[PDB]
Amino acid sequence: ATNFFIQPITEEAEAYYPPSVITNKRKDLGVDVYCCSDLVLQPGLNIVRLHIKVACEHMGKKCGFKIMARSSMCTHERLLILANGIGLIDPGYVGELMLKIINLGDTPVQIWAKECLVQLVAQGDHVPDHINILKRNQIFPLFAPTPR
Amino acid sequence: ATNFFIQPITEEAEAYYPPSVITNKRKDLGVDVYCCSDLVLQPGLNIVRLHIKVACEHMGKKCGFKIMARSSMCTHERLLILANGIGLIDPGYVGELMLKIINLGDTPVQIWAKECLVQLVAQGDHVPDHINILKRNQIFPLFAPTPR
Amino acid sequence: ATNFFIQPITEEAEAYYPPSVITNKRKDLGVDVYCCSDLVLQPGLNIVRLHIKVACEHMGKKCGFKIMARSSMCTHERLLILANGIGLIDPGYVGELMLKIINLGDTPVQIWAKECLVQLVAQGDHVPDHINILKRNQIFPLFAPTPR
Repeated sequence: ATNFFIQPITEEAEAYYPPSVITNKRKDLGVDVYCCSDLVLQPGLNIVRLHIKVACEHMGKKCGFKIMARSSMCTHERLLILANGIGLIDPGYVGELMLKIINLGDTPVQIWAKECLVQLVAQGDHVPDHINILKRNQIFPLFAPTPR
Repeated sequence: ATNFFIQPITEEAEAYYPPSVITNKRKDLGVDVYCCSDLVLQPGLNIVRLHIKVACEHMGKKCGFKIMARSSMCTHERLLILANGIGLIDPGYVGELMLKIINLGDTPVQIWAKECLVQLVAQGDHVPDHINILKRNQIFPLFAPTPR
Repeated sequence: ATNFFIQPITEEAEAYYPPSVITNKRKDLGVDVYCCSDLVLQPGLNIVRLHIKVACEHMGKKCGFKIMARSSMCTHERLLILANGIGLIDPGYVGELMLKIINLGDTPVQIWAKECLVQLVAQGDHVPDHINILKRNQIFPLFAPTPR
């Protein structure tokens, strides 16, 4: 099976990520993740913190996953693109998820909290089976760094 | 096996999509789709209609597919990019395919009909086996909406 | 298994690609490739030659692979993006690898040799097992063109 594990880092993110074990019944390939804070995107590159730690497992083994823009991220009011096309995250990374978002416009752009700009897709485009939202400071073995 | 199903919506698109069952002998991963109309791309975001309905099947089950730019889309004469890197389409969608194309230049850009700017790639990068072009108003069960 | 094969074309690229058979022990999905020459990226589209020939094999059969930007390519000092989101290369191509890189800034950008801007990922996001660096003018059967 293919399972995702998301743990909020800040207490602000915990309001959007309450603990549960969602079964992905409707076969949605992507896992939407929230902007847990209001943010102003200046023209050019922006580093957007997602306030979450993510691990994805395939066949009982930790695997990589992809960060992809949602159709909602780019509109006529805000020309936003992911800087690196799609973000690849290796299974060894156990830190906070960060986005590189380019504001192609010439004026600052405001994004509001609860807005989902990106989605997480597992390596090989495997549809997830469960999406576990772990509580804030649960010590999870998949989030322990393992220098190779 | 992996099979694609394309049905033109307009009669203008039918000239470019005549009915047949192509066997993908040459293992081409992508399925080119035409701009069935001349269009002017203003600077910034553009919504480009593709005048087709698409379904993709893997192992007898409906799956998702990806919209990806072709190497031909961006040239020195026209700075065009897909707005969301690559477009993900869930298997439940049975509507017309739409592109979000960003014109990064400062002057309008003209695209002519028959030009193929994007290609369709199945979930998991599975090379297709057949590419079925269904006639305009054939009622196909894979194009019937099924609210989940 | 999944194996990559890289052969430098120029003698300048050979300094960065010395011959060996690396076993991908640390399960890195991507294969970093170097800019083997200093280059100036003008605003707009740039054609960047990588001075390498690449073949990727999956289950003893030649397959396609994807060119993806690294997190290092886009920074606050240089707004660079791959023009076509991610580059798809069909298994039939046996020529030199070329990048379409868009400089979104208004002033030229300098990239230095040994800098890795992109990475190669196999079709289906299969983690490689070996990364073979073939010497400059070894005649390899996977690099012989086979018109289909």
